[PDB]
Amino acid sequence: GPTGTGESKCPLMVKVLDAVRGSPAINVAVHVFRKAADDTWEPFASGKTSESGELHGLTTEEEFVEGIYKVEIDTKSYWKALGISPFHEHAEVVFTANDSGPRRYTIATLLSPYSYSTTAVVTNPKE
Amino acid sequence: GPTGTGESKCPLMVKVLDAVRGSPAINVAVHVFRKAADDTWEPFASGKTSESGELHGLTTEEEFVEGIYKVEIDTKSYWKALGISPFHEHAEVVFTANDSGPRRYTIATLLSPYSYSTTAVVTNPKE
Amino acid sequence: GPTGTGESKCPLMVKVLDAVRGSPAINVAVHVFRKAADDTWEPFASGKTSESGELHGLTTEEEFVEGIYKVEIDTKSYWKALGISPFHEHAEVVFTANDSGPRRYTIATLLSPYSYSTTAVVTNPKE
Amino acid sequence: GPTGTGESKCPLMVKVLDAVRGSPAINVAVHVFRKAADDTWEPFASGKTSESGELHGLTTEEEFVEGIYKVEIDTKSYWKALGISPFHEHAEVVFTANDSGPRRYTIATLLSPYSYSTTAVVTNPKE
Repeated sequence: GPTGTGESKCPLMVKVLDAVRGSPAINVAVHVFRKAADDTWEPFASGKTSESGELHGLTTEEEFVEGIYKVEIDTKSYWKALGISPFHEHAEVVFTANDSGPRRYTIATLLSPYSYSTTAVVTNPKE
Repeated sequence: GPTGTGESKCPLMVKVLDAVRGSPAINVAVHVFRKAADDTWEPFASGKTSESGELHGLTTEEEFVEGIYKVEIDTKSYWKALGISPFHEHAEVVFTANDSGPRRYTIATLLSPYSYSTTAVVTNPKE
Repeated sequence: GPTGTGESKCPLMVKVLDAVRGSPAINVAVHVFRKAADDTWEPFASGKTSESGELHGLTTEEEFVEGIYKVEIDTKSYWKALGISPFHEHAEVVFTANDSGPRRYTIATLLSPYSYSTTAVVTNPKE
Repeated sequence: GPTGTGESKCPLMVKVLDAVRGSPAINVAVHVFRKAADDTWEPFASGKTSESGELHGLTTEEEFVEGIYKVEIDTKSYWKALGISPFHEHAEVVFTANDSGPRRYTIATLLSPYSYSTTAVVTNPKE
């Protein structure tokens, strides 16, 4: 499996599932951005989901400081490849990372052509 | 104001949506059961969703006494008629109704071939 | 039949539900943007959900031309007012509208503190 | 972590998530049934979700033959423990296992007090 700008202890993991085929959503492009000082989105990390529909190694604990992050999932390209016309241009998830709460962030997203559900699982101690 | 096997203030409404087509789920069979004194499921009401994906008139305030109800949605027939072999046999929703007085219940379900989401909206009579 | 910054045949409706309370999400701020010629997001319409968790009258058929729209839902304010610190900053829905003629769009979103599901219902004008 | 009536190659895995707390749903009771010849549900396996919100070792490949299965999740007890009043009595998932399709079944369910989403991921070659 590929990675990102941080194959180490994994503070941020992305998982994408397909609700039409009941499978991992493979080779979906994912871009991560950090909100900058000027209220702009700064490229942060990116990759393509693996065979298991996951993306790890996006970052390291050292680099993943408190701030606002955006995860963008290119859902439109995914459906087009399957020959299904989708509604959304992409799926976006925007959240604050706080040092206070748990330390590992899993963003899981379930895709259908006209709908998506996204959830966050935030946990401590490795897993 | 009650009636008795029709539709009061419309105490029980079912709404079904299709996440693949981005439309109401039309002509979906719905069966409702009530838990009997003997712990068995007794037939309570049935119908099919309309062109708007809604099912009203299942019951009346008078007939819809306190109890445990099961709303069964025939999702399998729905997908097969579209040419898709789905994962689930049906979607079932089981809940206690009216145990603190009469309420109006909306059961909304979003359908995908390998996934479904169901939510309830409960309100306190009067308009 | 069109108008121009009001509500046609009601081409754009937003509905927000609360999965924690089993009720409409009331007084939720919604902002809509349209992608400008210069690739920037231009303010298009705004409002707050009603007691039924709906927002109508954002636009008219005449004003709602072909384009890429972004519906931003202020979920964070909603949860904080309930005493809950949620995960997301907001929920955003991005879609191309009317690129094959005028359509009516319903954007329905179900909210949980760490999760949300969004679906679109698209219909072909006339009643 | 506990198991069931089959800690071996894992043909059926259950995962439960909490949408209010953004965590694994721990110590949730799960009962699995197989539809018998008389149209009755036969106890098949059971357990409690682990710290990661998962249940493995429910069965073995030898025992998991084609047929209709029901997974019942005691969601009501889970919310009561948290001091939250829930809508549903439990969450039920009913599906056919077919030797034809993929061989590993993951049933993932996301819980809120008034809503749940369930999806199936069906895959081949181990993971």
